[PDB]
Amino acid sequence: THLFEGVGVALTTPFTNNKVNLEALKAHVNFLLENNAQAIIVNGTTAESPTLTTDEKELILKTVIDLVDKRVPVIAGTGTNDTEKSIQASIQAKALGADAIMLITPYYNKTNQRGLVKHFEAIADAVKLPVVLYNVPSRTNMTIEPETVEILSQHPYIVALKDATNDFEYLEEVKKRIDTNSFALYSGNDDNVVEYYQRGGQGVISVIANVIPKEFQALYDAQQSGLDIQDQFKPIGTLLSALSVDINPIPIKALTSYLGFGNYELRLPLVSLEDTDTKVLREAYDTFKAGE
Amino acid sequence: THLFEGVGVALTTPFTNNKVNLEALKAHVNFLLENNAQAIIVNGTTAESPTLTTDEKELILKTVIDLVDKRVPVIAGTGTNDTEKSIQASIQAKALGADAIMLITPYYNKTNQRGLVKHFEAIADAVKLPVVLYNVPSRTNMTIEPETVEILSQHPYIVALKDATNDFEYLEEVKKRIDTNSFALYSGNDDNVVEYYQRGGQGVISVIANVIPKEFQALYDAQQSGLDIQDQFKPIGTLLSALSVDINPIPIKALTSYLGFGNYELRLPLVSLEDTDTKVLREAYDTFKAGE
Ligand SMILES: [Cl-]
Ligand SMILES: [Cl-]
Repeated sequence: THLFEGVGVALTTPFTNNKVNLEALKAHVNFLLENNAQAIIVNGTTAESPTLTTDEKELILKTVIDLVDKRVPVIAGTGTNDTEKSIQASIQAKALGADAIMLITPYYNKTNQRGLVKHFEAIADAVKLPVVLYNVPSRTNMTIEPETVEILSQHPYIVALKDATNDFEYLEEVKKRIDTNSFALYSGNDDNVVEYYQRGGQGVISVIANVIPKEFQALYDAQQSGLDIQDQFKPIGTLLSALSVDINPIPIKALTSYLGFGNYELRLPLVSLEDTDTKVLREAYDTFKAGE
Repeated sequence: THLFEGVGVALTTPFTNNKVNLEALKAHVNFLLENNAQAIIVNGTTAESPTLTTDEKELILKTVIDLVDKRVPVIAGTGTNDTEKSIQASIQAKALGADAIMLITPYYNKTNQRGLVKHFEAIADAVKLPVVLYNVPSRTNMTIEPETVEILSQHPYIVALKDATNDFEYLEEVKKRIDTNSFALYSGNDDNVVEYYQRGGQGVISVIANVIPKEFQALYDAQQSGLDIQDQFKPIGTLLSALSVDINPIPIKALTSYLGFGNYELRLPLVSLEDTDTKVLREAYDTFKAGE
């Protein structure tokens, strides 16, 4: 059984005075649950994981696990570019009660495909918990080659790929090598979901679902029920275009804060949008909501 | 007024049974000093900094600082994609006696140009020690735009750039905006030094200088004296082509181990070359040394 199908949320971290705001975190998670999120991915890219302390990550994860209490899978981003540290974090996430972990490829150091196999298999072996691989070449400058995905999919605990390649030839090459019944493919790019779903993907791990979880999940459910969703996607597409103004999560946090979840604060080296851009983006959100 | 000119070494970390081998580290540093290295860059990309523990980094740095004892600048790689942690590491590097620190741009999270300014200035402000910026888009998928280099060069403690863009139009744009007397431009790609020196660069921070420091420094000194160094570079170019077989430092550690510094071991997620490739690269090194 897949961990989930449809829209998983790449959960943001709410800050107030550069401190994780647990009240806002809980309120945000409650909002996502109420609006049909299918999974919560915690301490990932959108959570600003590179700038969180270990104590913050563990606190956030435990808070989300306890609040969700089995309503949807809670998937802990634990992977870094250091295999040993990834092992430690993964084991601790399991101990806290995570349903799965997510492991990005290395970055900055990178590695070759043999190294990817050793890295991911070592962490999967240690944790003995479902593992979602995460491939995002735009951030890592490396990839999980389709042959490598095939090898990894045979590992008993490696069960899915968050595929942010935005490359549909890659998708087809992966599909011909894996079994979709036991190895899920989740888009890691909100922009491509219409085609990703049409081409047999299992869902998405989404940035924009932080603020429009209901509408974004409705897209998946609509196509699952046999609707065409090209027209339904259009206004979401317009909002995603507005969201492209800067590097995620700089823009999305303009919207989570707008909805009352934390202040509009990013931790260095990230920075907030300047006021004019913040206003335009919030107006785009308002326009989207008005148009429904 | 520059920390150094010519060849700085992007120092490797010698491992024996996955433990930093201090005896090999000291032997390697002594070899570099004996063979005209102009600076030693410690705990950078080539050192496998992403997989080293903080205790290991500090031990390595103190060991190098104490051994070198002011013979050449010891430049501590302390920058990460977390500004706060970069501040702590930089302050500690200063306390240990580093002459300068090196700060890569963020990666994985990345940031925008305003974020770069905040990130680098925050660390520079805290450490009050010469700072070498490090731009390597092939590992970070971001850059330090020429206008940003200009802004940063005005900071009293930001004194140089390790430029691994391999973009000579970029170099010319940077040169137009900075004062060469007070802001040094070091190549971060061994392959381009002939053109880099002739376009007015101050040197290189070098991977291949881990094993041929004397020959690589001789290029810089040769061109300094007014000689054209294109033909002199040719055999080094051939060795560099052999070194391109995999992602640094996977190949260079085949050669440092061959010279007796430490075993041929990389820490995960990196892996060693397979035996056939190890043999070919070592043969290329021997061919180069023969050929002198
Ligand atoms: Cl939030
Ligand atoms: Cl070494």
